[PDB]
Amino acid sequence: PVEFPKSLRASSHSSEGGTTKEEDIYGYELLYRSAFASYIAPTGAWNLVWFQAADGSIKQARWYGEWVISTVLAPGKALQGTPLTALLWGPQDTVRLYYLSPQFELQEWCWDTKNGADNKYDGALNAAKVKVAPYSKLGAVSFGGANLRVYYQGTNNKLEEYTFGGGQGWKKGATLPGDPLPGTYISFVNRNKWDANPPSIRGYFQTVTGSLAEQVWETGGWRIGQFVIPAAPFLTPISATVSPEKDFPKIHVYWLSVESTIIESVNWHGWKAPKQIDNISVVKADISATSFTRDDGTVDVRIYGTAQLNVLFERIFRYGVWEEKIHSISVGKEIPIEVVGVAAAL
Amino acid sequence: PVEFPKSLRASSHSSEGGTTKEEDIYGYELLYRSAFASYIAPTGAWNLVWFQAADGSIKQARWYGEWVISTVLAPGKALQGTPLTALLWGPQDTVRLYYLSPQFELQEWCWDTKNGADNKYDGALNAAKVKVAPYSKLGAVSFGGANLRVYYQGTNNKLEEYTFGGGQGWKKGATLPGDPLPGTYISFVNRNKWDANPPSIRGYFQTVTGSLAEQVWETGGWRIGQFVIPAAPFLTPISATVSPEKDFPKIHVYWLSVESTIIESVNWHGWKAPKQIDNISVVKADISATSFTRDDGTVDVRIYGTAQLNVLFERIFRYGVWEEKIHSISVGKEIPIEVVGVA
Ligand SMILES: O[C@H]1[C@H](O)[C@@H](O)OC[C@H]1O
Ligand SMILES: O[C@H]1[C@H](O)[C@H](O)OC[C@H]1O
Ligand SMILES: O[C@H]1[C@H](O)[C@H](O)OC[C@H]1O
Repeated sequence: PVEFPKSLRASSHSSEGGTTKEEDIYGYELLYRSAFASYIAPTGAWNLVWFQAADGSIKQARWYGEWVISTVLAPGKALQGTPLTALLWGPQDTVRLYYLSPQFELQEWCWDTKNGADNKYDGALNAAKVKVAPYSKLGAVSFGGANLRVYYQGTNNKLEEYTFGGGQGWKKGATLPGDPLPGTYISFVNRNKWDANPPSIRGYFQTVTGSLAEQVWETGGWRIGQFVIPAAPFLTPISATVSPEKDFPKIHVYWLSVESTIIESVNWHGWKAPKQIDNISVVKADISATSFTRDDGTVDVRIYGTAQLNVLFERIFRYGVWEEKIHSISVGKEIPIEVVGVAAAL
Repeated sequence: PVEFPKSLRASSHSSEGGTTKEEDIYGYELLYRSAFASYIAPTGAWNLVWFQAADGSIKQARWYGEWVISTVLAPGKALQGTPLTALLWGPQDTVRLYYLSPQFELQEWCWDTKNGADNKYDGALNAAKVKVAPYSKLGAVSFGGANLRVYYQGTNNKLEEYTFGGGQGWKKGATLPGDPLPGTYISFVNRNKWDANPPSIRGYFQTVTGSLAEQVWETGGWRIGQFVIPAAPFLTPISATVSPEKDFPKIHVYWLSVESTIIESVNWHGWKAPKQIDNISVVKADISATSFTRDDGTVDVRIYGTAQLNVLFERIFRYGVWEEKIHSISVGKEIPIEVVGVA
């Protein structure tokens, strides 16, 4: 079997007090510790998840009653281990996926479906040849329709913005405040509606001290926000999502504990205390959260990431509860492996 | 600060019972979880270590009285996250480094220093365009001088051999027995001397059950060996090294425990029980062991890998003990970060 820390739970079917003996799945055509991007439709009708396959291609899992896997970028387009982040607007017919080339330049994949179209193409951002720090992660927001903002880490480790819109093409934007950890995970959200202008932008990242910190844009410019987590694991995955709950933006910020369990902080008429959403240890690797508002004003959340041993998980927050069933989305060939909980080195 | 599990030690200056509060180093120009290859001179006179920088270039740390960093492969030559494995013979004037291209093909870097030359070049293995499983690791041995064997994981997840020597050029070699875990770390050694022929080859890998297993080549072909670890962490790093002690090959096999501490098993007139060499948790990432036989007859070992938070460590086994203060080799810019143990 494979050994796993006895005090940790590897899966939903682990013993209550940790892992004893169980079977878990190795999906070996998913890149180990793949990046993830995701977007659930604002109606909740369908879901998009993007990830990197073992061969380096970028693939898409689409849910509409069932999951369907497709390939959107061939091997060689993306850095092996590329970060990923996605945009969706129109309200829900125009999709963008940002990634890095093998030369560490910003790249953009476009999917346009307005008026019944089905057009996938390389975006204009590719031509700007924007070199980023090789360990940079990526975030992005959209507002006022097709005003786009891409967030990345520059070679001097500051967070940086690239902008699109108003007939200007892609242009360098702001340098953001703060002292980001080199290689920090980053996640940016827009609290205002997709067609509204100005936006209300929040970004979450890890600082050089290990704390989690918040970027804020409102009219008047960028500043460091009030969200402060004084200590977090080194290079902890971070993902945030926002959707209005009872007409007020509800931010969910997720990161990993030292046990690699998922911690959630909610902003909704103030920040609430961080809370572990379940006690199952995921693989310490990129996660991706997305959310939408139901007709009744309540907010659903989905989180995607890597579960033991290497499977694409889906966690579901629906009608006010985290569902106990944690789904897995098969993306290729798999082998089952016995896992045993072990308390010491030998 | 950054949080670290309280029951684990992040460094040799951690508290005895785990991490409480300490300062550790982030070398951010080292690729996080870089692969490592290494070779110490058979005389012990100097050391070579290869690793991947954050920008994807392959760099070399050479110890000759002091550590000196250089670049051997420009950015763009190697897969981001490439495995690495090295050969040294002549006894010590001919170096080969194997890696993967961004298209998952076997590649070879060559460094020839015979007669005071300084020739660095791409090797002929590149022309074979050997496509491997994208998560393949790499091993290699040399014997009889320039007879070379490169080991990798084929697209069907079997371990495979490519061969060089006898004026034949690079040719496909054996398909090895066993059922390897997709993406397993692998490490191959030659128990016989670099100029001897035939070789006595051993390889170490992880199976689809999670066990660790051993490949054996003697005259007659490949067989699965007696080295069996029934359970190990998923995709545990593995590295082995061999050098003679009292005129008998002493194999050291290293892998990581469930606490990411380094476990050692020695073969020297039989296998000895696995032993934790120290109780400091490294980053669960590639390690590289190398060894030489000192002129006094004892066997020195060096292990390289990633220590908290992201530094290139050197662990030293010398005169029969592991030195307790574990130092790092700087490869670029660094930042110190406070680490706190959390339960
Ligand atoms: O595990 C053993 C092996 O079975 C034998 O053949 O040679 C010495 C060790 O490598
Ligand atoms: O980069 C552009 C892209 O070419 C697309 O046409 O729409 C707006 C931006 O995403
Ligand atoms: O691949 C060859 C290389 O081109 C050089 O001729 O030395 C022997 C082998 O490493």
